Amino acid sequence: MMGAKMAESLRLTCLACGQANKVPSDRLAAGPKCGICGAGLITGKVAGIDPAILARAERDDLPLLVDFWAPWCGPCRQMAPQFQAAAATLAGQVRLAKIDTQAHPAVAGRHRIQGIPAFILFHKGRELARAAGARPASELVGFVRGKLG
Amino acid sequence: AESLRLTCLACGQANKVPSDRLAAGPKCGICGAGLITGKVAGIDPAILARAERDDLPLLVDFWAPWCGPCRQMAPQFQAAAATLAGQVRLAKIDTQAHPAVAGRHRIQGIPAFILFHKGRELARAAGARPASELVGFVRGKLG
Ligand SMILES: [Zn+2]
Ligand SMILES: [Zn+2]
Ligand SMILES: [Zn+2]
Repeated sequence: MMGAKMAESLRLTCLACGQANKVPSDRLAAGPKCGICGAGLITGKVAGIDPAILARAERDDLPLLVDFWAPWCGPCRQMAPQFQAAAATLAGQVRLAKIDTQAHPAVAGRHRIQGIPAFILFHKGRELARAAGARPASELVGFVRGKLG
Repeated sequence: AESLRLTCLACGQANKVPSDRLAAGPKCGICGAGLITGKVAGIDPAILARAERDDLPLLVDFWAPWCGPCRQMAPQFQAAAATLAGQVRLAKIDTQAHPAVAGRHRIQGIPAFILFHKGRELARAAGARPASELVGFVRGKLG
């Protein structure tokens, strides 16, 4: 009879292979890696993900912010570097990902995507908020932090 | 609120868990397996022997893959496990793979369910049923 391990952890989907991983709440800054494919789970970077990974990632214990974008759209192209800067800023608090709605045509209907770039904030399988239209990194960070508060 | 002895259904190790934190995803301090998963663990006779004695009720599906009603019952037993998460832990044991366990539990027909708590048999049922019915039965035996 020994004590059980009671340290809180967060369910994170690996954005590279889709594996459900558990990360100690105190190791968010330790560069944890997926136990299956080795990909960093909290990189502060933007992963381009597919519809299967997206459906899994929406259910995570750490908030997920997704840029629904398409390369033919000028504002989406301009937004890409802004979204990368937001990711660096939000590293450890929110994970950022993007999904090309031209490459993956069924995702738009599933999330009632309207104008693009569209940003949806997910947490534990719920959509917390959304915004659409290109904007500076800091404005998006502010919007996100406001919704998490 | 009290502390509960739970058998790790993976490693067999006796773990102590506060009763108020059963939803906190406690892990076996040896092997690291989640102790309260809300899922069905396929266990062996050694682990079963220990887990019968736990402070949280344990419901065991005695099954075999050759049995059509058992195959049908499997996803119903998984549904029951989700519903009962934190109240009752669910496990199954393959009586074909482990051919002595059924005799040792006076099991005839399968699927058969035995509800254990602190080394006592609380209840027994035999034959496939919907998840809602099994959950209802088990909850009734616990109050
Ligand atoms: Zn991975
Ligand atoms: Zn263990
Ligand atoms: Zn027994």
